[PDB]
Amino acid sequence: PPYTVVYFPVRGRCAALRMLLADQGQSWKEEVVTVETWQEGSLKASCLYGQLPKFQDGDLTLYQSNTILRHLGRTLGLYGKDQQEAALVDMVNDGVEDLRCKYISLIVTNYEAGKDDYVKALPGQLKPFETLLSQNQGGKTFIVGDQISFADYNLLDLLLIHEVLAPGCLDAFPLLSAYVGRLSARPKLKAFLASPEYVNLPINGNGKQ
Amino acid sequence: PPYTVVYFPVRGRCAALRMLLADQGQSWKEEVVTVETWQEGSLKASCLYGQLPKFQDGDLTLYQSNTILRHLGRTLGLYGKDQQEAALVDMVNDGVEDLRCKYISLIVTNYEAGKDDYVKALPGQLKPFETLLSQNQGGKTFIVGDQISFADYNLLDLLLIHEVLAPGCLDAFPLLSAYVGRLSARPKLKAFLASPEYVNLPINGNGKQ
Ligand SMILES: N[C@H](CCC(=O)N[C@@H](CS)C(=O)NCC(=O)O)C(=O)O
Ligand SMILES: N[C@H](CCC(=O)N[C@@H](CS)C(=O)NCC(=O)O)C(=O)O
Ligand SMILES: C=C(CC)C(=O)c1ccc(OCC(=O)O)c(Cl)c1Cl
Ligand SMILES: C=C(CC)C(=O)c1ccc(OCC(=O)O)c(Cl)c1Cl
Ligand SMILES: [Ca+2]
Ligand SMILES: [Ca+2]
Ligand SMILES: [Ca+2]
Ligand SMILES: [Ca+2]
Ligand SMILES: [Ca+2]
Ligand SMILES: [Ca+2]
Repeated sequence: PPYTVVYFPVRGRCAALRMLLADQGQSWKEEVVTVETWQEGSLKASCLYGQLPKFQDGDLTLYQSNTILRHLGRTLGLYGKDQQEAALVDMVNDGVEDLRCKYISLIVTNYEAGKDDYVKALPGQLKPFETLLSQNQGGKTFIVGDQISFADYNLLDLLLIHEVLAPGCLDAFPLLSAYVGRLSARPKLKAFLASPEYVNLPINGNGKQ
Repeated sequence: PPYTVVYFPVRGRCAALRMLLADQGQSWKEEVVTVETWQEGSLKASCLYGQLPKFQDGDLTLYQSNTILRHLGRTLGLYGKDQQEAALVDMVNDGVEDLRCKYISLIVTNYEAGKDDYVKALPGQLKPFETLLSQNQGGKTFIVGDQISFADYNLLDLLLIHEVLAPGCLDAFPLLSAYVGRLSARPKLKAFLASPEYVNLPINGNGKQ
């Protein structure tokens, strides 16, 4: 620290890392980039891959939302107990990323025509995470092992936004459903999720969810 | 170990982890899945996310190409010298993955109509990695720090397939151009890249490159 998040005024790809920081009792600054500022081009030209989020951790500048999550995971001890658990954490996170990419593609490029197909496909996309829970202490703790990892925050966000996209998509998955409630009830995360800094942001940039 | 790679008969998303293993003096088994076996459904239904590669490391079963890379990076010590370098390695790898996804989309969904636009955009997509090299010991070592990392193998693969797609795309990037020659000349990697194991597989599954 100090931590600074540089992003558009949306939840988007910063939603998980923010929940992680909040739940872990961390402070951070939000630096907001508007569409009009971004379009000027100067900040963009300055970004490693021409994209946001950009994250500052003291004198470390990072790009890439999953790099930020892994960095915070490593430095705050949210990466499993073992090298083997570490591997499982990554496997979960990469799964979350794949589905997030499909979600973003729908939202940004094909919402109206694509939604029906996406929703029909959704149970089979959610099922792997229910299966992972079923294989770890009866679904009663976390996605990997017996402590929270960065993948938990990422998966929680993915599940939250899919309940907005498709209300009741978790009803067929008792472990995922209970998991969402149990993690959302963690006191620091509960407060953050109720706070204007979360509540008063849209999920995406184009008005769709 | 022992290591097993379960994949289609292509370089694809196993190309980097295979270079990594060969370069590190590791042996592994290739278990080949044909289009016909895959279409039968049994193996696919058994895969965590319904996809390949699948990787065995002794009694550990992994899915997700970047999970496998990070696992090998972690267990073989190809993950930077400290936590800050680990973050930089992830940042590189996540950048490589974004471009790989764009490349795969071109190849699979839009080769004929998309190639011109893709190739025009290519220098802007390659420049960040030239910049990273320029910022690390004048480009003379590795993408991050002074030791090879899993992201080096993934980046080298990305550069190799783009030279096939767009011959001469690296001519404007002297550090990237030299980096490709230098890593490819590493003795164990050199031998692997010249071997039937590599040479006799197509890059992708649809006859395009
Ligand atoms: N690989 C992604 C990239 C982030 C990304 O897609 N950024 C978008 C908003 S979430 C963006 O900056 N688009 C603006 C532009 O490309 O000009 C990550 O995980 O951070
Ligand atoms: N997230 C990817 C996914 C792998 C993937 O897209 N697999 C393709 C071949 S490279 C596949 O198994 N397609 C068959 C199918 O979906 O049925 C990874 O990094 O491993
Ligand atoms: C957040 C996104 C997906 C999670 C995204 O793709 C995105 C892209 C461009 C954006 O504006 C900048 C512009 O000039 O359009 C905004 Cl606000 C967003 Cl949210
Ligand atoms: C990444 C890929 C290549 C650029 C890819 O998606 C892919 C998908 C299906 C495939 O066949 C199996 C089948 O019958 O679907 C194969 Cl061989 C590949 Cl390589
Ligand atoms: Ca704050
Ligand atoms: Ca912990
Ligand atoms: Ca319910
Ligand atoms: Ca029901
Ligand atoms: Ca090393
Ligand atoms: Ca040249």
